[PDB]
Amino acid sequence: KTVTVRDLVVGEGAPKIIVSLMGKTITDVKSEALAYREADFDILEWRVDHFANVTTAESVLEAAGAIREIITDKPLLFTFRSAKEGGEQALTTGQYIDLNRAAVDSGLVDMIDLELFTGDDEVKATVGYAHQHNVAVIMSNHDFHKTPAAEEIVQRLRKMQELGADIPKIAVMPQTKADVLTLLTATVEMQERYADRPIITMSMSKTGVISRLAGEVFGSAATFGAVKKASAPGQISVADLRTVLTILHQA
Amino acid sequence: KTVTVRDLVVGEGAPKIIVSLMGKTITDVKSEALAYREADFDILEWRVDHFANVTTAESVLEAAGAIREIITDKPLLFTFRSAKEGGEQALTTGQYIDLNRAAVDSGLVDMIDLELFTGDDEVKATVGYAHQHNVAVIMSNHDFHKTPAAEEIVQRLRKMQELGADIPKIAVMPQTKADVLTLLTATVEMQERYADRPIITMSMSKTGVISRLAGEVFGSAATFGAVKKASAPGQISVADLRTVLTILHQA
Ligand SMILES: O=C(O)C1=C[C@@H](O)[C@@H](O)[C@H](O)C1
Ligand SMILES: O=C(O)C1=C[C@@H](O)[C@@H](O)[C@H](O)C1
Ligand SMILES: [Zn+2]
Ligand SMILES: [Zn+2]
Ligand SMILES: [Zn+2]
Repeated sequence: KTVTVRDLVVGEGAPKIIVSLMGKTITDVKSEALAYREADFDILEWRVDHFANVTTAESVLEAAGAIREIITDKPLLFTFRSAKEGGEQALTTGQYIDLNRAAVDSGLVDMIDLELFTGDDEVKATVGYAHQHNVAVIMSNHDFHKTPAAEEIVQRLRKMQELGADIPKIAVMPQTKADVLTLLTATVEMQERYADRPIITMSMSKTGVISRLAGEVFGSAATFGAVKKASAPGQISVADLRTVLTILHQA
Repeated sequence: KTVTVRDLVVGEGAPKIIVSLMGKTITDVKSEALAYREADFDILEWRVDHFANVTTAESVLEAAGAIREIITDKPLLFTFRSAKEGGEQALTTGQYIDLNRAAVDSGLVDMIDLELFTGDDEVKATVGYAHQHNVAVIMSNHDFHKTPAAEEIVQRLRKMQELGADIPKIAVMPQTKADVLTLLTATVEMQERYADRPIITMSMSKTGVISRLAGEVFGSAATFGAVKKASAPGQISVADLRTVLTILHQA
């Protein structure tokens, strides 16, 4: 029901805060890490798609090591967000899978992100590989154009569980206020019908910001905040995020 | 359309904060007003149903005057909540109308609360009477045990507009998380399709707390908070409420 990554217990208490580190070079990654020591979050997501030398394994490994040397007490989530799903760069399926396998091999990351629509066989294999190294998997899906029907959102989260995700995650784009409620409904329905582990959901953009602030009642276990710049539309500053989460938790 | 009550413009910007004052005697009322004086809220609601011998109009008017002497810069809302709607006591329809008209006549109150289910003839005439004296009307309905279907919530809010309410208000109790989303759905449908004035909606208890915070995005113009140290589930202190409402407004 819960997922423990280094003493952090996800799926219990107030929603956990994830922030994304985005750096093009190892120098930028180190500088950003140093700046992120001055923020209050629970999980550090390294957005590897922002890293220019992603196709050079040694460079990626060096950067992950550098982050770990600076940010020593926060779980590290390795995420290459594909351009197909709103990220900064496209890779072939093989390159993407091999990149995540290399992250797992490094022993420097606590979690990897795998995109649900990468391919079932590849996802299953990579989940197994991660698990044999005690690395957790956040499985992800995005719709940057619309909000699918609640039932479709629920079935995608359910499939993520079937594929072995430790934490299913979905982000959708509202076109109307009603779409924000559709995302919250899907979160509630997934919780009561299928979830046997934590899930993360969000409705993007300013229109959907309430979904990033109210996950405790509806069933989203974590939420993203912005340190200096948002890594997806709709994130608010991390200190304000903790403030709201705490107020709601004690309400 | 907005509703202006002494400089306060309801229906524009972040939702407004209403606090409720309860006292049995003029001494209780003075003590509470002194305690509330420095708190950060927008409208002071006096819950007259908690006051003793309300059928003695003169004692009620003396208490209203006492409040106005202490709280000089906040709009004052006069609310007799009937027992049938979760209040402390009952009055005949005639006594209730006379009490509210006496409040209008005093010049001490900026708004009165009229319950939708009081009866159409009496309500509409008293709305006219209040308007004749430049007193705004919040028309209210409450269900402390359950949440009506979204369609019924919308119907009630539409009827309040039809009867001439300046601000339709509904508060309902969720039994499930889905009930909270039902209340938000009704708020969105009402505000986007039928509303031509500010509306106030709320889902009670801790489960419904989102409804006190998301007024700007779903269409509720005000929320209720606590001044008092000790509060109830779902009720947020006014300082914390202002903090969250501002964070959402500035997101
Ligand atoms: O909606 C969000 O806040 C995000 C979703 C994921 O794609 C993350 O990888 C991204 O960095 C932030
Ligand atoms: O739940 C609350 O905090 C309240 C809501 C409104 O009905 C107010 O009229 C009532 O006095 C208190
Ligand atoms: Zn190995
Ligand atoms: Zn007159
Ligand atoms: Zn009942």
